[PDB]
This record gives sequence, C-alpha cells and structure tokens, in this order.
Amino acid sequence: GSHMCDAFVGTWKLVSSENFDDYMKEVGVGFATRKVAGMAKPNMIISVNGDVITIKSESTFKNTEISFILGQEFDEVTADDRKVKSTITLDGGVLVHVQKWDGKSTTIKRKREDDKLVVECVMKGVTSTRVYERA
Ligand SMILES: Cc1c(Cl)cccc1OCc1cc(=O)n2nc(-c3ccccc3)nc2[nH]1
Repeated sequence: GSHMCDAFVGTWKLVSSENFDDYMKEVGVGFATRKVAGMAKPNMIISVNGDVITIKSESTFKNTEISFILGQEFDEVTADDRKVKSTITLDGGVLVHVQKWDGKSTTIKRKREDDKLVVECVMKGVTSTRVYERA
C-alpha cells in the first residue's frame, strides 16, 4: 500500500521526555521560553491531504504548524520563532526532518514503534528523546 499515512496520522500526546531543556538551550532558546515550552507538553497532530503532510501543535503558547511535501525544502517558523529551511524525507519509514539556519543544523527523527511515536532531536552533541501515544 502506501502505509505511511496510517502509521502517522492522528493526535499524539506526550508521555515522556529526556534532555529537551538541553536541546532547546543548544538551539538558542532563552531561559524563560525554554522552561514554559517544556512544561507546555502540547498534543501534536498529523494530517495528510494528498501529497501534502501537515504537523500542528494543539493550542499552546507558541502555536506551530507546518505543511510540506517529502523531498521539498520549505520555510518553517519554529516554536521558538526561528526562520529555518526544512527538508523532510521518509527513510526506512522514519520521518527525517533537517532544519538549516545561520549555517546551523538540527535533525528531528519521528519513528513508529509498537503503539508509540518516538521523536529524537539532535543538535551538535545534544540529544533529546520524547515519546508520544495516541490521544
Ligand atoms: C517545541 C519546540 C521548541 Cl520550543 C524549540 C525547539 C524545537 C521544538 O520542537 C521540536 C520537536 C519536539 C517534539 O516533542 N516533537 N514532537 C513532534 C511530533 C510528535 C507527534 C506527531 C508529530 C510531531 N515533533 C516534534 N519536534
């Protein structure tokens, strides 16, 4: 089939987190924005309309929404208000998402395992891991 849609579509709620504060600190986020954003723990929604995929946070201070096609670079405005160039691709059934800005780079992997969606964020040496369940 084209089984990526069934694996990823839905509303996902955070259930665990490691080193996200560190990851945000590395990305440049300030001390107040980090703490609040880290507590916010928004649900994240994935939808699909043809070739166009959309990832939205539910309402949180610092709403976000991207809409993209696999392989096509696109401008994104992150939750900490960075203007980045993002490319997302499907490699192994993992969604790999690279953001470039100011000669810097961060990679965000999103993979299904069992009934769970695991999100790994890497910036320089600093690796964050967050796990989500269907809400
Ligand atoms: C929020 C944020 C801040 Cl303040 C700063 C830097 C990066 C951020 O986001 C990075 C980031 C964090 C995170 O928990 N997830 N969770 C998803 C997700 C989960 C399920 C379904 C679809 C997407 N995508 C991400 N990417």
